[PDB]
Amino acid sequence: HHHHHHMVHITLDRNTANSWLIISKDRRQVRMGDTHQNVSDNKERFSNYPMVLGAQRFSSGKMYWEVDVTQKEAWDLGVCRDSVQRKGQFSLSPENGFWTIWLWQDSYEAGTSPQTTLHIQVPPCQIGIFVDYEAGVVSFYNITDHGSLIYTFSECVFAGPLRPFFNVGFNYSGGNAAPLKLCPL
Ligand SMILES: CN1CC[C@H](Oc2cccc(F)c2)C1=O
Repeated sequence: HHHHHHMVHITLDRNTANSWLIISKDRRQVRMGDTHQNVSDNKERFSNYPMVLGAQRFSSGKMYWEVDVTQKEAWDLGVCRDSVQRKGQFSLSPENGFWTIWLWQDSYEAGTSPQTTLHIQVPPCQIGIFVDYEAGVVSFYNITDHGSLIYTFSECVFAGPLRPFFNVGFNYSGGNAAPLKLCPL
């Protein structure tokens, strides 16, 4: 792909994070802590899952960024509406304001309702995410496999400002402690 020139510098918003996440000083890395991270509760925090939003809001234009997922067993990545539900249980779907893919139990799936099987021959270590607000497109690229397309959501109905969306995945297994990292431009 030739989307690299729409690169944007994403930083994580501490205030949206689940209370067990640890965000690095530079706001470019996030990982699951082994306990509550000693922060106050607020209405922005995701309560049920280890999720956090980027600080940036997008309402026009073309945007591209990359995330490092090396050695993780589980994660969700993409964009969401600024007004998505934060508390309680919910599915990642466009109807709920999410445009996402994920890894879970050795399979990759797109967050459609119901979910769509992805066909990945080379397990990605870094994922590229492209958003075209006007066109209604969210695309995912396999940076480890020369930028090969993973999945395109088209005819998206964003219906609001978008924020970068992250889930570090649960760590019940002891094999999913590694961070999500925003990769340099
Ligand atoms: C080993 N464990 C136990 C808790 C953590 O999972 C979570 C993460 C966020 C919210 C939540 F309610 C639970 C995990 O991966």
